[PDB]
Amino acid sequence: APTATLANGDTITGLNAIINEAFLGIPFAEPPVGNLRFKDPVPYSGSLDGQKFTSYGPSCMQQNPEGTYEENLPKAALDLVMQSKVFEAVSPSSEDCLTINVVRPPGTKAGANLPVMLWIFGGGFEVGGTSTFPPAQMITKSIAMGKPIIHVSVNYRVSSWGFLAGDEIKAEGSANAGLKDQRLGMQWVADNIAAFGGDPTKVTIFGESAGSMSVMCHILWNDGDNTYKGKPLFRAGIMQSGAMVPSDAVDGIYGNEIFDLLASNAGCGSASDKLACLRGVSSDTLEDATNNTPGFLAYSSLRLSYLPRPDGVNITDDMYALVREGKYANIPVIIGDQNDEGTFFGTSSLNVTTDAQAREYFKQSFVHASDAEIDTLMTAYPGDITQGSPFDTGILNALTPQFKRISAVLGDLGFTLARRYFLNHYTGGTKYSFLSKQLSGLPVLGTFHSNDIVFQDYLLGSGSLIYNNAFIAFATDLDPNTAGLLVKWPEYTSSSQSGNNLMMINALGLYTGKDNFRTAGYDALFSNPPSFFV
Ligand SMILES: *[C@@H]1O[C@H](CO)[C@@H](O[C@@H]2O[C@H](CO)[C@@H](O)[C@H](O)[C@H]2NC(C)=O)[C@H](O)[C@H]1NC(C)=O
Ligand SMILES: *S(=O)(=O)CCCCCCCCCCCC
Ligand SMILES: *S(=O)(=O)CCCCCCCCCCCC
Ligand SMILES: *[C@@H]1O[C@H](CO)[C@@H](O)[C@H](O)[C@H]1NC(C)=O
Ligand SMILES: [Ca+2]
Ligand SMILES: [Ca+2]
Repeated sequence: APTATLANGDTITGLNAIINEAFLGIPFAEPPVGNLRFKDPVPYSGSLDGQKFTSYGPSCMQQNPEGTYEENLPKAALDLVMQSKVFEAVSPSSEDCLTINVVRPPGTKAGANLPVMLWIFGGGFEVGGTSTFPPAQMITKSIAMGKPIIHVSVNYRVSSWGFLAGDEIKAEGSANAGLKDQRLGMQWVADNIAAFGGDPTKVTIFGESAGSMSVMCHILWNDGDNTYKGKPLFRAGIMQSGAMVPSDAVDGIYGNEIFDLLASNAGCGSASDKLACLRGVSSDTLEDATNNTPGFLAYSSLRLSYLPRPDGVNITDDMYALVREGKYANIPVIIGDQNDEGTFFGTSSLNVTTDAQAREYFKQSFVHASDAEIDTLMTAYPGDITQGSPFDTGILNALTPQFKRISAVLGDLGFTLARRYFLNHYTGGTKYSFLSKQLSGLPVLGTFHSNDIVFQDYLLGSGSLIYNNAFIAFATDLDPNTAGLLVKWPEYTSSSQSGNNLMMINALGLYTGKDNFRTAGYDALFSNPPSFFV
């Protein structure tokens, strides 16, 4: 029923979901299999003429989040579930996974020129797929707002498949493959979205957690040059939990350590050219080898095995330096956080219970930090349980004497204070920032990471006003205030500005606040950002 004629004259068919029209599973690149493994994506050559695109394709290979070189119950249990024939059926993955999805309001036609919202999924740069993020809620609300948009989602390679690093990858020019996947998708949107009814000049990119940091990397890509065929690939971006990535170069110490471990795991330890050896192992072997490197829920936690790393070519330097140096696209942006980002991640080191153990965990996590720096971090983030995350919970949630403390650090460095740093330096365009406390009172976790996905794609809640409405108005008019919410959203210029600069969300609704919390931690962490890089 629904139809579109692509740029190359190919005419495809979609699905009429009644409440929207969807074209799912459209291939945008040649399958990154065999010798194309770990390499930049290759534009899709082929004919889609006469093809129907009515279901999501498989996601790229996924990493066991509890994966690790050690052996334990959580790992064994997860692999059990993961390789189960039922899981493989309801949730299929493959190395051939580079597909793109387009979902629009019913009745949309070529030339409608609707604003486009390109979604980049999260998942710690190690798991993830586009199928788990329904556009229906965002789409329906846009229609009801008189501000219809087109939702575009793109599959990208995660884990070893898309973020392998080291000297060989570096020498080959194959760094950040997964980010290049997202980049190609953008180019595809620029070339073909008009046929679906969208306006290529009105693309807003957005993502959550790893997807959010990805948006940041796109702002920083090619020193800020975001053009394609003489025109920018996007007019704005929305960052849901996550700013710059605090990581060393692709051929740094941890990037190389991981590469070597994976190579040994695959049985390529003796190879002169480990990279070509890795291209030759079967998918199974490669999957096994990767699940034997640390996953993000394992003890290593947020000191990720796979993530974006500066390569000196597309991400030319330390990402914090690129922001201080002004090497970014000049676009209006929305960037926010959930109050307790680190509590889910803090559950990974619950065998750390004394300050002595905390000091060593931090020392293991941040190899570049000096003792004095570690001392400052531990003064700035005290053992006092009433000081940790879930914030403002007093003596509650004391899983261990160090849980709330570790959770406070991880969340701040990884997301919340990192956002403040960006905001205090970015002069590219108008800035709007939010902080959600929607789930205050939720035991153990508080307003934890990714809860915004629920209220954006699944359930309706006070937060949806921001996650759908406010985000829709921004994608359409470049100002969230066009949404007509009762609380006006103030522009953010600096964390030192007088007057409220944060949109805030609680269980009942919205209100405004100041982004002046935990200044001691901010300087402990950001006086010299590279001291805390992974
Ligand atoms: C908490 O558990 C972790 C994970 O098992 C311990 O770290 C492992 O310890 C073994 C034995 O010393 C090492 O061979 C592994 O390399 C460690 N794993 C990682 C991922 O580093 C850690 O020592 C425990 N911490 C405490 C304070 O008991
Ligand atoms: S992150 O780990 O990438 C996002 C994880 C979100 C998982 C939520 C788990 C919540 C457990 C309690 C649910 C109560 C309904
Ligand atoms: S999200 O997809 O739920 C989580 C994204 C994790 C990003 C981690 C980036 C590295 C953080 C380093 C500081 C903590 C050691
Ligand atoms: C990466 O950098 C090189 C050098 O600037 C450039 O030719 C190439 O087009 C960039 N790749 C992407 C995907 O932008
Ligand atoms: Ca090596
Ligand atoms: Ca500039």
